[PDB]
This record gives sequence, C-alpha cells and structure tokens, in this order.
Amino acid sequence: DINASRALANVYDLPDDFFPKIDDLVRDAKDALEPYWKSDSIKKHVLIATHFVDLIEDFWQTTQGMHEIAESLRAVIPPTTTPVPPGYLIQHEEAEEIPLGDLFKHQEERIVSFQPDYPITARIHAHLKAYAKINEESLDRARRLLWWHYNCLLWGEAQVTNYISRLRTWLSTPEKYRGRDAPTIEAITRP
Amino acid sequence: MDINASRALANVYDLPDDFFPKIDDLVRDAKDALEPYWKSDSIKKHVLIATHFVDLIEDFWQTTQGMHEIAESLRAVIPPTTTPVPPGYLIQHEEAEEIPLGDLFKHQEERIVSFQPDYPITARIHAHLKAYAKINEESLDRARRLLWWHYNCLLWGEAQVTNYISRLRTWLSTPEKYRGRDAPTIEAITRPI
Amino acid sequence: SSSSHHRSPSPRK
Amino acid sequence: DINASRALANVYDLPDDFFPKIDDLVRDAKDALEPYWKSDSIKKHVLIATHFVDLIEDFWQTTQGMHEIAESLRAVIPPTTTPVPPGYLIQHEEAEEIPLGDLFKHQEERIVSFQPDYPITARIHAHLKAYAKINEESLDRARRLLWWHYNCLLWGEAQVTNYISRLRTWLSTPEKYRGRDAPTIEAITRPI
Amino acid sequence: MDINASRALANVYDLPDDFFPKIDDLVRDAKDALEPYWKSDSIKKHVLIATHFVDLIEDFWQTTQGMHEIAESLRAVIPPTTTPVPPGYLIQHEEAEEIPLGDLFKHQEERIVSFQPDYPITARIHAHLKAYAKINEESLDRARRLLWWHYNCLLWGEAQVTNYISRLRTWLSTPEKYRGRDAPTIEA
Amino acid sequence: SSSSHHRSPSPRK
Repeated sequence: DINASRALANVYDLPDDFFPKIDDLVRDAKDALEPYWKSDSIKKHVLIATHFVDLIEDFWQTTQGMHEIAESLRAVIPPTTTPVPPGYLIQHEEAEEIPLGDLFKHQEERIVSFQPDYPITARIHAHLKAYAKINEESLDRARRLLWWHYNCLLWGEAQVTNYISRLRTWLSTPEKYRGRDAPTIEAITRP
Repeated sequence: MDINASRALANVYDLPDDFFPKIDDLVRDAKDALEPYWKSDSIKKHVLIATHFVDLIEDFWQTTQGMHEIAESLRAVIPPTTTPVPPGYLIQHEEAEEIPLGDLFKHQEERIVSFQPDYPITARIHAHLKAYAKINEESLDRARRLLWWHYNCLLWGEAQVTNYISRLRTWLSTPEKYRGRDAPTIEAITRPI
Repeated sequence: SSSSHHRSPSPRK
Repeated sequence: DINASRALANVYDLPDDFFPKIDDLVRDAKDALEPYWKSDSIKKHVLIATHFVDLIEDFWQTTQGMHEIAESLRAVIPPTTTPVPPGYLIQHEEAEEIPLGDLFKHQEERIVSFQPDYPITARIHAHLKAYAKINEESLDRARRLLWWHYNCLLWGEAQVTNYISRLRTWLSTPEKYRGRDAPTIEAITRPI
Repeated sequence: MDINASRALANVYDLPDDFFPKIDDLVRDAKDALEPYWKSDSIKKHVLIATHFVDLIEDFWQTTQGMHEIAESLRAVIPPTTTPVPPGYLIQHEEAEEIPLGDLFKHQEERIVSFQPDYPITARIHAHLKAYAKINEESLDRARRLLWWHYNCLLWGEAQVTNYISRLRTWLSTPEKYRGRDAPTIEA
Repeated sequence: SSSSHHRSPSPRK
C-alpha cells in the first residue's frame, strides 16, 4: 500500500533514538509472538517479525564483539601506522557484488593496493571494521523493520501509519510552531 | 508409505550436509527461480521465507568466511606454540541467549582471563574471532538448509518434497549392495497440451 | 497430523 | 513458458560433451528440415533451427581456421615473449557494450597499456585468440540451441524437457544420492 | 503499380548495398523496437528472425572487421614488394560450404602451396585471414539485408514494404533528371 | 501467385 510504503520509508529515515532498547524490543517481540507460534499461524507480520528476531538474536552479539575487538586492536597496533582512509574499504554494494566467500582476498589485495607494506595487526583492524560496517547496517535495517512489523501486529497497519506520519511531520517542523510535546498512539494512553 | 511416518521423517536437519549443493549455485538457482514471484509481487509464504533467508545469507556469509580467514591469518602471527589454545572455556551458540545482546566480548574475555591471565592479546583476539565465527556458521548452516527446503517446496509442493526426502533417508539406511541401480528422485513432469 | 513446523519452517526434531 | 525458460537455462548448463559433434548434428538437422523448407512452413522450431544451421555452416569453419592460424603464428612468435595475460583480452560482455565497429583499436590500446611495446606477431596472436574465444562462445550457444530445437521438433517438446530436467538433476547431485546410470536418450526416443 | 508484378520485382538482394543504413543505427533501432515484443514473449515470425539476426550481427561483425584490420596490419609489415599476393586462388563461400566443418585451413594451405610451395609464413597468414574475412563479410551482408527487411516488415507490413521497394527500384532505374528529387518512402 | 518463401525469409533470385 502507498501509505504503508510512505510510513516504511519515513521509518527507515527516523533519527535512530526513538527506537527502543534492542534488548527489550526483542524480549517483548518473542514474548508476544509466542501464542501465534503455538497456533502455527502464518500471518505476514508474524513471519517477518519471527524471522528478523532470529536474525538479530543470532548476529547482534557477534557484531558488537567485532567492534570491541577492533577497538582493542587499534590500541595495540604500532602508532602512526597511517590508518586506512574512509571509502577505500569494501562496502555493501561491491561486497554483495563479490561472489560468496573469497572476500578476504579482495579486501587484502585492496589494503595492499593502498599500502603494499602494511602490518598484519592493522590489516586485521581494517578488515574487522569493514565487516562490522556491513553487519551493523543490515542489523539496523532489521531492527527498524522489526519494530515496524511488530507495532503493526499489535495495533494495526492503518493505526500505526497514521502515527508515523504525525511523528514525521512534527519531527521535521521547527520547535516554535509544533506545540511542545510529541504525538503518541492515543490507544496506549487512553483510560 | 504411512503419511504420518513419512511426515515425522524427512526433517531437513536430518541430512548429512553433503547433499546440499554449494551455497553459490544454491542461492543462484533460488533467485533465478523465484524472480517470477518477485516481479509479480507475490505474498506466498514460501516465497517470503526464501527471500528473507536469501538476503540473510547474501549479507552475512561473506563476513563469516572473512572472519574465518582473519582467524587463520592471525594464527599465522600469534606466538607459535607459546600459547595453548583453550577449548570449552569459550562459549558456543547455546550460552549465547543467556548473555544479553552486546557485552558478549566482555564475558568472553572474562573467561579467557579466568583461564590464563597472561594470555597474549593476539591469541585472545584469535579465540574471540573463532568463537564468533562458529556462532555465525551454525546459524548460516541452518539458514542454508531452510532455504533449500522452502525453495524445493515452492517448486514441487511440501507433500512431494517431504515424501521425497523420507524415501531418500530410508534409502541411505539401506545397504549399498541392496539399494538397487537407481536413486529416489523428485519427478519434474511436463505433459503436452 | 502434520510435522511440528511451529513457524513456517520445520524445527529440529 | 516458465518451464521453457527453465529448460533453456538447463541446456545452457550442461557438460558440453553431452551434445553430439557439429558435423553429424548439422547433417541430421538438414536431413530432417529439408521437407519443411520445400513445403514452406513457418513453425517456430523450424525457423530457429534453420537459421542456426545457416550460422554454423557459415562461421564454424572460419573460427577453427582462426584457431589453427593462431597456433601457427605461435611457431614464429619470438621466444619467451611473455604471452599476454587475461584481463587484457576483451571478452563477450565488453565486446557487447563497446560500439559495433573498431574493436581492434580497443584491443590494441589494451595490450599496449599492459606492455608499452609489443611485437606485431604476438599482437596478432592475442587478437586472434580473443576473437576466436568470442566466436567459440557464440557457436557453443548456437550448437546447444540447435540440438534443443531439432530434437524438440523430432520428438516433441515435453519429452525433451522432462529428459533435460531429469538429467540436470542427476548431474547436480554429489554422486552419492544420484544413482549408477544417467538418464538415456531412449526416454525421448519412445512415445508416450 | 500492379500487385503480382510488384511482388515479383521485390527482392532485397536487388538493392545497391548503399541505400542500407549504418549497421550500428540499424541494430539500435531493431533492439528498441523488439524490446516490447521481447518482454511480451511473442512468437511472431518476424520477431524471431530479427532477434536471431541481431544476435548474429552484434557477435560476428566486430570480429569480422577486426580480422580485416589485422590482415591490413600484417600486409603493412609483410615483405613489402616481394611475395606477390595470390589472385583468386583463395576460396569463397560457394566452395567453403563443401569442405567439412573442421579442416578449411588444410585446404587453404593446399591451395597456397599449390600456387607456390616456397611461400612465407606471414604472407600465408595474411592470405588466410583475408579469405576468412571475405567469407564472413558475404554472410554478414546477407544477414544485414534480412534484418532490415524483417524489421521494416514488422514495423509497417509486407504488402506495404514490397510495394514500396518496387517503387524504389522503378525510381532508381529512371534518369536523375526526370525522376523525383527524392526517393519514395513507406506509407505514402 | 505469391513468391512463397523458400525458407522462412525471402531468398535470392
């Protein structure tokens, strides 16, 4: 639907701070999709949510670990080693262009193409950074889509896409003519 | 073929991992065969499932293989035979759910230190990377299996796919001498008009 | 009398 | 038909030894098509098959002669001249995207970008190898399509499709869940 | 003017080989006009034949012209005056269609050594390439003419294109003074 | 009366 796609894109663009803590998001999603699991239902939102939940719950911890590893490695690489410039590393598009696997060799020939003589301790840092970038992009997209599909399953597509729009508008406008407080789904707060 | 038994068998995970084709041509044929439903904007269950798993693989398999290769290149650098590799102390997929999302490296290095306080930073990195790569590889194997399953189902029906795998397993469990001179397949018929 | 495909796919035995 | 597209892809994906030799293929294709020519029919398979036969009869000889001329120039090339590596040899997709005319100049600038000065003989050798590669790709596609349409004409389309699917599946299995005998042409030979 | 005579005069191969358009423009126009029927997955006679000829044209022509320029370079760096080229001994398509599809090169070598058994390797190569170029060029000219024919037939119609071509020839025959400044067109 | 195409297209004279 056109309004649904509008809300979906506006979600994709959202400021990343209104999305709740991923931990509680996942906990509530896998606590609220349990009944449909027991009932074997196959609704669209149910499928997408119970799949992105598995994806996140499987690949978020390792990505955060990779980031921590890269941050620990930056401290131990020898100093003034001329860090790799941003944009030269393999990104998502050329990555998915590369066939499955055989990407480490491409990153390696790329890092040597910029600096033939580069310590392995920093080649590893660059590789980890470039991998975690892709992982985090995909996982953020998944988090967003999960929040959307889940809140839609809870309240209704045509009741959440009339909140995404109000929020987008109030969020673009400047502060003076937009009241003082943001809009919420009155069904949450109504006595 | 007692339909109940046939259904209770033929669970995808009951496959030796040699039957599935390579990931490359697997995803290739999956895309080339589900593109019609994509362009026609289908909503079918199996289509959705194959699409999700295809995106998952296409996004994360590259990075998992890269992490394996990084573990290798790093083992090529670690102090040789100066650091006994600790098994078991590292956490596999099962204990992952208990750990909150994020702060996994915290627990991992905490255990590594409880094992060897003087553990060199580099071998520490290698252990972390190998553990994470195993965690991802298990789930990617699962996703590959489910993708093959949902794809062959989209093609030939779950009633026929589960009836085929069932026959395949009870064939593999039949001695190579008395199996016969044929293998159970899935018929792909096209009668004329 | 189907298999225990709780979600759309089939889970472990 | 989606099944026809599947069959075309399957044909494009085959071991390249399952097909018969060009000589006998063209022989029996003409021997089975001549009557439709004399009767002035326009069946799709007839059209495609006769056009592909004309193509092959017109270009396979020249392609093979080109290969042999390359192998003969390799006897006069100065020794240990470092034959050009791939990547500096234009392939089919680049040949398709580059304008219809003046392909030799692009190949020349590419080989000189690889090595600034390069002997005329080895230049010729590389040019011929690339051109013959392109022609061979095209003629392989043509041979496959010709066998497909000719056997489709002589034994219907459905049976050929069934056989092709069965055989491609038999080939795409890891030798352990396959059998001990590949599906044989008798399948389409017989009626149904 | 009259239908039977117009139908018996119309034969693409009667054209002067210059009224035809440029190959690249022709191919571009044919591709752009077939794209719709392609996506519709039709089975029309003209569509099939035209797409086949277009594929042939975009794959062979490039290698054909390439071969020509290669032979030209070899002649430029051949023994300049010595080793005069063999006139007419080279085989054309009418003969090449007879030899098996494997060993045209052997028969060409036989012809060359028959004319002269003491002939340099590079001149040998240049001659072989020139002959192959002539063969492929004849075939590609036929292909171009058939492509133009079927393209315009698909666009307008065979009844119209035939009558049109008939008028074109009857205008080429007339003298430049008493003919029209311009040649006719389709849909007149 | 029509020039029946020997092959699918129009051949030479």
